[PDB]
Amino acid sequence: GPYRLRRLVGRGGMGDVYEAEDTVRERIVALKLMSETLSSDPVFRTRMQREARTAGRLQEPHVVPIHDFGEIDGQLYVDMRLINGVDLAAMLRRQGPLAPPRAVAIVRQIGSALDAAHAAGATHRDVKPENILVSADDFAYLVDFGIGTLYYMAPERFSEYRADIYALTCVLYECLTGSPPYQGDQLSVMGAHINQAIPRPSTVRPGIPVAFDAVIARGMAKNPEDRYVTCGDLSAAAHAALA
Ligand SMILES: [Br-]
Ligand code: NA
Repeated sequence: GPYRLRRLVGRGGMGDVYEAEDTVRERIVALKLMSETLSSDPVFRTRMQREARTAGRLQEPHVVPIHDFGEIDGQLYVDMRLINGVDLAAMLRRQGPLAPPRAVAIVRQIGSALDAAHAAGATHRDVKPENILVSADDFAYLVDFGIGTLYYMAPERFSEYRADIYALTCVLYECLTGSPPYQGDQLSVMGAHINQAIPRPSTVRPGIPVAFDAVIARGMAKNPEDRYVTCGDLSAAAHAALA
């Protein structure tokens, strides 16, 4: 509409994100388009405008600001602040494991975003490193797109809770060691989460403090009620695990 599409980057759940120039507002923004009018159906319509409304209610600074949303030309849009940086997924591939304080710094900011989300009643079922965008000075945003996998999934999700705390702890693990806690294929991984002994990160890389195994053990403890209640408490413990 008032916008003019540009480079296809980002691949959200229901929509596909483009970079876009807001010609009225005279700035470059990220714009998600729920493409091809899949939500002619009111069930998609109301849902993706319900959580769009909760998204722009958020005030936490590690969540992308929402500029605007509504309809133009039948198409439902969400206009948001454009951010630069790389995936945690991209970092890890290209940089190996992170120095623990860096890992912690990143986990702290995303857990913060997650807590805020939960608090406004838009709980994320999980986190992928591919949903973590690291900017200038290790500033990280939680984004809802790419450019879900079993590597980061709590067991309670497979049958009949806040599962994001579990996910974040897998993500923390990966930042430390270099790889997700459970390897193998979808079957063996799914099983590993239900059953395999939680890994002890210090037993992999040299420079990882002991206190962390406890954090990971708690953070991806088997019974949901044994884990941290917030990502904040995760963060706190993680932080405290630097000697
Ligand atoms: Br990088
Ligand atoms: Na949470």
